[PDB]
Amino acid sequence: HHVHPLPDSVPESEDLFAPPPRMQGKEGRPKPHIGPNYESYVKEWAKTVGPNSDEWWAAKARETLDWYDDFKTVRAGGFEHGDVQWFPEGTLNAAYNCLDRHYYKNPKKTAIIYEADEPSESREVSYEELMQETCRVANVLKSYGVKKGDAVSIYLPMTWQAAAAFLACARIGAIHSAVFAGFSAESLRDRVNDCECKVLITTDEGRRGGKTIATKQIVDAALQQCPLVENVLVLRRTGNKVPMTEGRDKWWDEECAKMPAYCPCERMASEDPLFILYTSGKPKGVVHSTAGYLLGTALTLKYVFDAHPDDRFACMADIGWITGHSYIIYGPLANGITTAVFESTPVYPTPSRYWDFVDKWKATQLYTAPTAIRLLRRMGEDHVKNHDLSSLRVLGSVGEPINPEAWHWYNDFAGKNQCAIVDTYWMTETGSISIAPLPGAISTKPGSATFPFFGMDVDIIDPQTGQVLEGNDVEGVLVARRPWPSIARTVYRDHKRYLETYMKPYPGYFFFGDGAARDYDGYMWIKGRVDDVINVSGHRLSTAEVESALILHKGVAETAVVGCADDLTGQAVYAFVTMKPEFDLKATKEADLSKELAIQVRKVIGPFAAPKKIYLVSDLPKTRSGKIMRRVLRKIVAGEGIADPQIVEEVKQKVT
Amino acid sequence: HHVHPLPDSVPESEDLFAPPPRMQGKEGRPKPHIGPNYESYVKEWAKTVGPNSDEWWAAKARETLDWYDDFKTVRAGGFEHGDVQWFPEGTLNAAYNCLDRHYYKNPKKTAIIYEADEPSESREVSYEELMQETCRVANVLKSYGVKKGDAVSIYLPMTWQAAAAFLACARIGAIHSAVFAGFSAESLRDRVNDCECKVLITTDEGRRGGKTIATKQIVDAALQQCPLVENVLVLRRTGNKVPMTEGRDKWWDEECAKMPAYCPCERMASEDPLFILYTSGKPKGVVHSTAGYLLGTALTLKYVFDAHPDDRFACMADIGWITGHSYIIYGPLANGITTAVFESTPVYPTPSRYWDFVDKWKATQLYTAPTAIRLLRRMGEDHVKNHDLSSLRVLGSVGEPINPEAWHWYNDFAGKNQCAIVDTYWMTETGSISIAPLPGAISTKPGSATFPFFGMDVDIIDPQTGQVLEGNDVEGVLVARRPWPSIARTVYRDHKRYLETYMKPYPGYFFFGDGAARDYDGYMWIKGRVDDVINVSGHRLSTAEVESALILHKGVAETAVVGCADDLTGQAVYAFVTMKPEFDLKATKEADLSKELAIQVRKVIGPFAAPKKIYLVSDLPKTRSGKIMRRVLRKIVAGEGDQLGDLSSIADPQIVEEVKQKVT
Amino acid sequence: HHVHPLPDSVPESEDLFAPPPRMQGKEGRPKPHIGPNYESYVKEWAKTVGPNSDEWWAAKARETLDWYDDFKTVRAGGFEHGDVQWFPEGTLNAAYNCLDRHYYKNPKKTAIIYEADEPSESREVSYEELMQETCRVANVLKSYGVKKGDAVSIYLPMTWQAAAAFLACARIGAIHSAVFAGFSAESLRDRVNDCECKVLITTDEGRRGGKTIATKQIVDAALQQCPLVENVLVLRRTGNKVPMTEGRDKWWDEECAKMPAYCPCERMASEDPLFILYTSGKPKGVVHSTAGYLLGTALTLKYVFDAHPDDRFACMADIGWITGHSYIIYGPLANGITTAVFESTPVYPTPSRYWDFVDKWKATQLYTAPTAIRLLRRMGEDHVKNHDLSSLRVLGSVGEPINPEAWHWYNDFAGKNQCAIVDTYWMTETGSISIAPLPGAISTKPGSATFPFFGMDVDIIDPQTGQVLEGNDVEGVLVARRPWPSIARTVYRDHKRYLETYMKPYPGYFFFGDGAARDYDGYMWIKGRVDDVINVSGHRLSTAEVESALILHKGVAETAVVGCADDLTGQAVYAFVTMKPEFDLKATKEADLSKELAIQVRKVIGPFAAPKKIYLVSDLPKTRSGKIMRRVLRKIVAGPQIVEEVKQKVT
Ligand SMILES: Nc1ncnc2c1ncn2[C@@H]1O[C@H](COP(=O)(O)OC2CC2)[C@@H](O)[C@H]1O
Ligand SMILES: Nc1ncnc2c1ncn2[C@@H]1O[C@H](COP(=O)(O)OC2CC2)[C@@H](O)[C@H]1O
Repeated sequence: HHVHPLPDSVPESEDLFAPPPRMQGKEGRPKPHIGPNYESYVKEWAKTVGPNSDEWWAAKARETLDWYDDFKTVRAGGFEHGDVQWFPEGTLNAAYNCLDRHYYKNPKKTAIIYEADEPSESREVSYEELMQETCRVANVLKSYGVKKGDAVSIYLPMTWQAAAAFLACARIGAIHSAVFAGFSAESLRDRVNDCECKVLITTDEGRRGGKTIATKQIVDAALQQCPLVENVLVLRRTGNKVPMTEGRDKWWDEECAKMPAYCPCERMASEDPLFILYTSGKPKGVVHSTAGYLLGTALTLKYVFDAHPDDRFACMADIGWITGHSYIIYGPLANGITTAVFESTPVYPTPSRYWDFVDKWKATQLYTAPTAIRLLRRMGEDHVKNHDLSSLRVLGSVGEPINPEAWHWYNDFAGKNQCAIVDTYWMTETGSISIAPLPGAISTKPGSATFPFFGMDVDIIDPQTGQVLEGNDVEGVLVARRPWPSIARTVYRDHKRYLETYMKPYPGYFFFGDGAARDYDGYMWIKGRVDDVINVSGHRLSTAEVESALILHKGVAETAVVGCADDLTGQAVYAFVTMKPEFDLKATKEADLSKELAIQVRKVIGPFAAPKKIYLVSDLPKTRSGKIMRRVLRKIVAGEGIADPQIVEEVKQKVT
Repeated sequence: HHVHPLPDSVPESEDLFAPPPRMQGKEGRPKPHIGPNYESYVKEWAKTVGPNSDEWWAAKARETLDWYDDFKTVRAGGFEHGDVQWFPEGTLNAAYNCLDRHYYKNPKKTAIIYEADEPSESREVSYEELMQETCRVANVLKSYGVKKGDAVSIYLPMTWQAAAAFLACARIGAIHSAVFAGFSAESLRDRVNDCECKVLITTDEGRRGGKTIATKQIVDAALQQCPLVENVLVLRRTGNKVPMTEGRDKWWDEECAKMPAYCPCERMASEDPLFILYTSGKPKGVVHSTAGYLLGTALTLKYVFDAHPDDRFACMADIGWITGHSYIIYGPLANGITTAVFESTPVYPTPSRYWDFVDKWKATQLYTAPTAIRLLRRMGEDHVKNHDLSSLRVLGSVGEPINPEAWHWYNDFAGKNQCAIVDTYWMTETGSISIAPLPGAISTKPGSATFPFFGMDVDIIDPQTGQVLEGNDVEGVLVARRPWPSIARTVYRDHKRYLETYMKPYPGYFFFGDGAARDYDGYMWIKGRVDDVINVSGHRLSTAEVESALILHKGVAETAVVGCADDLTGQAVYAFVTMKPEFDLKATKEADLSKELAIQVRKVIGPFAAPKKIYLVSDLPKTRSGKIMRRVLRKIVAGEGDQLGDLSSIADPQIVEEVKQKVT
Repeated sequence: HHVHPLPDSVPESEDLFAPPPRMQGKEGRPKPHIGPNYESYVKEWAKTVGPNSDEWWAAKARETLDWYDDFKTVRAGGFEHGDVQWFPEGTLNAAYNCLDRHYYKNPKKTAIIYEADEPSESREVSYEELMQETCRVANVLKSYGVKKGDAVSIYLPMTWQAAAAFLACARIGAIHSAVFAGFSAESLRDRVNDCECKVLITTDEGRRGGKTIATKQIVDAALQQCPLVENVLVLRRTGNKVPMTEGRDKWWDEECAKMPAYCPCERMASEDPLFILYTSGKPKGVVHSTAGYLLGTALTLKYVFDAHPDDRFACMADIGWITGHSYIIYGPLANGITTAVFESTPVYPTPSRYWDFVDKWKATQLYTAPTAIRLLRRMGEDHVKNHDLSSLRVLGSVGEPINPEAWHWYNDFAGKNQCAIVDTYWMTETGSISIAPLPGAISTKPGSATFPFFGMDVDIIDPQTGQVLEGNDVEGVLVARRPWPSIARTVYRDHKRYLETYMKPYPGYFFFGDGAARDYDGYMWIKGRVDDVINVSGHRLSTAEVESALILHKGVAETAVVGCADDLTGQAVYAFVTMKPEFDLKATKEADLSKELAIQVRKVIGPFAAPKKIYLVSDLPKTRSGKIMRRVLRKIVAGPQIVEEVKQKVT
């Protein structure tokens, strides 16, 4: 076979992990909605794609959501000009489907488990409390003149009120634009100005990992260049002395005390914009409609994680990420279950924090990024070994390919080999999970996204010819043939960039921008960004298979390989390797470590995949979501031309 | 028994007035919807409360109102945090339920009987005319940029166009804030600024009691401190020269002439705010939603007054009062009947005006306040005795406890002992009538509100312990157990004050602020405000029983007793008595009359209730709705005159100076 | 008989044209919705009028349109106070019924045949393309802050994007106010200021008949006196170097490139205003609601022209005219057929342009004005004789009474005596066609509108007594007894003028302002405006019969007769006659020609109708819609370059 699984230390015959007993309906656990085998997944999946799927999507839309006005058409439009339409005639409100309809049925059921930065301050927020807080904020926004269609910037840390600020905007038909708390004043400025918002919601200070986020300090600097912002709502999170501008700035609690605890729901057309979300050139504000996005997040959350009514979904991401949008707030609350708002880091107070949380609340699912798993892997298994963690049934990975080493560490310790691992592939532009194994039906492989989700008709294209590589054992670029409900509708006031980025390069398709491969079993392998691909002497090297090989060597915590122009091979491979903090870098020779890694790569991939130069760095350039910034490293090693900015100075200094 | 009826001259066994013949389906009168006995009221009432009442309330809302979008949930929310919800998902429009759907069935039926200040200028306003006037005003407001959710101030006298200005706001989804015509410039300013309205509706002048109300003069003075008001629509009521500011002020007739006579109805969510109404500390803007309030006003009117399609309802109150909101405009027009807009006073041209009106239009119900009833008692029965008044079937009282003396004068002369008397207890914050006898089912008692209305689950609480006084013959503070559709939703931009006033003092309940008593027959007695109670040597005195005792003495027209701290008795009783203007002044010594009143109180209540000092004054401090301002007298008779409020919009503000001068 | 047909050279017994074979269901043509005789038209019409007609109107509204929310009441209000209501409770969107529901059914079906000024640049615009363009413009408007109820001025030539600009406004609930491209800056200014619009849509330049319309040049002059206009969207139609005002003016293509190709449809109540249209004293902004107007245009287009799904409707009018509003955009697109946007004149490149167009696209109906018919009649029959034109089934005339001479030229050459001729009478204030023959059921007469459309119960009133002239063979002023769905709802911010013009003069009726006559056959004859009537010695002379008489004399191309105060006859007749440019007036003495025309009128009408003085002019004062401006001539004999010529001759 030509397409090979990501390098792993386990033999392939022992590397097929079928759904465990917890995902089989045993141990008193809920039977999965999809099961018990791969055919059972395809039987349902094939109903959701092709030109005969309209009846299926219409039925699901009416089952999943509560509509004020029914729709007549199911789908319309296409990629060509960016006129995607789903359920155009229907009306609904997101805050109603995420709050009201569950409050009316069981008001005391916990909507949010608020895990505070300090574990002792954690508490449960019922649907009643969240609904009342949401309605108060909505009335405050109306009193500020916020109208349906106006943009509202949210600059909030991971306190539970962030969901109230999200859903308050959705309740009145406003368009919220959430920005990671802790972004620089310049980054926040650009996103406030691009959405042309007149109202901004923030805190006095944020608390993550025992560190203070000077939110109001940053907002003041940014708004010195944001003339359109007239009202700033400041949530009193810490109570520390922070500057306040009289007239413009008002306290969250004081404003909400003047407002009623109920607010009517604005009846939104399906294609009314629900939110703007800028991704970390110019800031790209991905715009999502209402009904399609909500339906997508609801069904993926229900099917990709096998959600059941009493479950407690624990997504540890930040709401500044689409993962937080879709699988902390909208997805979980749409289905009417409990969701987790994690305010701290995975290592505060100690690297046992994740597992202290899981056993404290009896979390039934855990959702996080590969970068977090690698962080916990390099801290020691003592922090996980002595935990129960039996409430869990599904563990999810999102943001990047998951190295088989991290995959196993996730599977072995967090799941105790009794949880299904769902490597969920998707994008901010996809709205909901696009490719992931259904935990109760699909047998997994370390690092494989497996098979596409409902409504996702994906294929592999030759990047040069542009034609479909039919069959298995093929490698190329991933594309989608048909629109899906939760697909992004535009880029805010830059629809030209929306079409040129995803619709022009391969006409007739959606262009994810990812290299993909379909091995001989039909499993989809998403091996990294197309821009990250390295072509050594006519050999397409993907960063996932190379980095997966490097982590197989003892002591390695994280790696990142980029491409640079080479005299002989056209393009050569350069590697950045982060060793575990408890490595004896003095005992193992630096040059010897490079040779050991080089031979390691040669053994599992091929002679061509060996790095030509290796760089030792304390950490890698990373976004706030956890993605490795390979483009940044690539330009640095080329001479032409976000979590910890100090890594940039270290990388360029080590370049010489 | 411990709980005793309000002082009356009739024994209790001869003081129970069963439903009269007119309310029995006889004398060619419509058979009541509820009857014939008390059991028939309980059988239906029990469907409206308890955990099985959604089935009843859902049916009534859908049968009573026309909805643009149906609702899914019946009720939700509660008192605790002030998130009351009724029919959340439904959409509707008030102006549609009060105008359009009746215009479509019989456009020529009289919607408003306009009783002008001068009787000769009275005329009938059909539903067609009222709808066209409303749609024109709505289009004028739309042309001013008024959007759904915007506030509009109404400063209009009791001319028939006032209903058009109300329903025009409701038609476009705006929130009208009506202020009594004649309020001082300072009082109007504060209410115009508090609702943050940008448009003001007013007249050039108002006409009541043959005197000119310089409305536009007052509006001009107030608007120098109301910067948010950009457009003022002036109704030409008298036509006298009044200042007009070009651009800001434009004439009603001219503006409406540029607009079509139909306007689309904004589809309002059930919980969208319908109106703000400031009640006479800081101005308290009581906010009401749409569907709950509309349903409440409609059902109370249909059941408390036994409304039938052809009836002609005559509420003489002013639209600046919640009684006018609910039982002049919204209540009556929703039910599709005729309602009265009375522009004059009860004594202009003469104290026979009320009864001339009833016999001219053949009014079938009359609704007014005790202050007006006592006033007519004090003018002479020659002005009422020689009237027919046989069209009437139900007489209503609202605003304060009804004195057994006034109740009888109401029953004897206005009704000729052939009308059922409905003592309707409620508040601006309740939206619709809370406690009242159903005329065709309940036998009344002088001064008793009798039994609570549908959807009202009320109880008696000990004000200290906070526990329910179960059973009969109990006395305490009135509370409600469950929300009711028409309950106020908030105080405009002061939801904290809303919760602290009605929801915090007795958590889990609504606190009316009224002392109440449930006698041994189950009848409820609302004996006055809790703030007005006087505790003489640990004995709780309610202002109703004391003033009812005083009114039992011949010659008494009106009284008002307040409390003052006493060294020995803790609190002592002080009385303010307004005797008829033609009493034996100078002939009967002031000191001689004071002793007679004190002994009368000692004879019917007890020695502790005897006033220690009595003050004779020409009138009492009163609001424009007719409530006696006992807080003013209490603070004045306690040396707190410097700490009084904005007593400028009082019915007669000069009476305040008389009380403080009469300090000794 | 007292009521006589308009002067024609054909005998009356040879002047009744029954539905031709193409309109009878033969030759592979669709069965007409109404047929085959007059009784079939009356049988259906009686359901649409009277106090039991709600059942019919409810069914049509629900079958014809797609509603977001259903209605309960059918009709309400009346003429008295101007509170007409139709389907008050229902919601819908015009852009949805004209674009979305057809895009969802067949996106590639051609919505607009765009006939460019140069024939070689013509192309088909599919429903998909038109919908995408509309949604982009709608999103551009929303980004400008345009809200439901805001007015938007449209100053666009006859390029296909004009429909996109119309429907974009309708999509978001805005009220579009279209103004003829080429109107002076003063006329544009007055109409822009009266609607208080915040946004204006125009082109850099327009092209009609090979000439440049400096649209943006005119806009600049007008906006120097239009304070409320903040944003101007300029469509690059020609691309010529034109001034642009930074900030205020932005390009259509550039703005639309920033927007998605879909936009949600605003859910409009039936009586929400759809558009303002000023008619060419002070400018009169006629306002139309949504559901009534849309339903009216749909049914008249379906029945007056016997529209069928695959038909290709060719209305050559301009969208600045109500004919363009109702029977270029709304009518056809609502019914989901193909419509024509004709950008040129009927004589560019040659007077065969109309007929070259018909055979190129195989148009199934043609709709135009008498002013266009008369122009081509005087250009030579060689340009029409040698064309196929067999795709046509119905030819329509609109704007003014159709002279029997032009009527025959229409039927003889353009129709080849195989098309039904529909003389459609209505006004901007009626919304849709009021009186017209149903082509598959009614036998026509040259110059007669025949019978009123469904829902139109019209009558004749004696202009003096004010009483109804019941029966046939009656002549007077035309009025309507009951409101009809598409009736105009008001005049923008002048409901007083609206009531005084149409509702006050004859209370209880709608006053069209036209002299009318109902002959012994029940046929209705619209003989001209009441203001144009001439009372010679107590004889009511209508301009149609007098001008029809003048056109019966050979060499006459167009005429216009006005009234004059006379000492003896009370009112005297003055005639303005336009002879063909290739007439040798130098050979024929002026006085000789006048006597021949004067006697001609004496022969066909009577001695009293003879003009007292006849004036020879190259052309007549005309609007852009084609109506003859008789008021101009009337005051001229008392105390666009044609005005200078007319005043000099009478001296
Ligand atoms: N399961 C996965 N396997 C391999 N690669 C993955 C996977 N999930 C994400 N990615 C990478 O992250 C981008 C998305 O990031 P984004 O923040 O836009 O959306 C985030 C996902 C919510 C993908 O385009 C790709 O490059
Ligand atoms: N039948 C009654 N018996 C005894 N007291 C009554 C009665 N009606 C009103 N009140 C007093 O008036 C306040 C409300 O006045 P408001 O103007 O807000 O509402 C007015 C009533 C529409 C009550 O709280 C109470 O103190």
